[PDB]
Amino acid sequence: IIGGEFTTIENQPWFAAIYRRVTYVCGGSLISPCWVISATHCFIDYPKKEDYIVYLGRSRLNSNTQGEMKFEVENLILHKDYSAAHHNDIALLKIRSKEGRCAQPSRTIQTIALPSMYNDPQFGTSCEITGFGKEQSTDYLYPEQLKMTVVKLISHRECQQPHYYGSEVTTKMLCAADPQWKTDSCQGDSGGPLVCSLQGRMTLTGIVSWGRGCALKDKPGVYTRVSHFLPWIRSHTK
Ligand SMILES: CCOC(=O)c1ccc2nc(N)sc2c1
Repeated sequence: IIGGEFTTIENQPWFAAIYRRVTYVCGGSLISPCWVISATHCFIDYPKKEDYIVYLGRSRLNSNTQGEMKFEVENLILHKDYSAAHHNDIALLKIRSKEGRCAQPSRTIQTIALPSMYNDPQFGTSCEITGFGKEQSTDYLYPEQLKMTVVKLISHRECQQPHYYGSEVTTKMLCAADPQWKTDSCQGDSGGPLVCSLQGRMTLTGIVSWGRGCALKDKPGVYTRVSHFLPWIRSHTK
């Protein structure tokens, strides 16, 4: 996350940290006790379950947070109509601990609700993104602390402009950005939550998916339009 501020898991009790062996991979969003939704592109190269470690209630990248839970990946469901721009960038991780249980709601652990089907906030709305991604594009390292910021929804017409992202953007993706392009998601923030308060309720509007650079003029971050995948989400979590 470029710019923004630092935070703790208490401000995104649903955000998940996914590792692999052990290095960070991507973020995730706990949408229910046993289910974490993230982005496919994050796992396509090592599509195997046995390698992933998921954490909930974790506020730091390489040190523990009092109260976090560690989970294995019972199942790694990747969308079948993927290419990557990146299409159907949506993944589902079934989580189970060595004790066999799913996630237990706590002060630093809670689930996030999905939107009403095909229902998205109007463009210009302020949503918040969360993650352990670079603070700057030249950084080699990722921040040790969890960060977050706010970005506004860009209409599909604006993001389609050849001088924006052209045809690469589809009705199934949302664009979001800072009017001055100073804050934004960056490498390391993929999969995680694009939360907007809609209808007066916090909802998972998108999943950090892709973008040309980080905080560059006319180059919004792109997010998987969650509201266009509920039957997929519903069927695959059954
Ligand atoms: C995880 C792969 O890292 C990137 O290369 C990368 C680059 C730009 C970008 N903009 C976003 N909203 S997510 C993102 C990821």
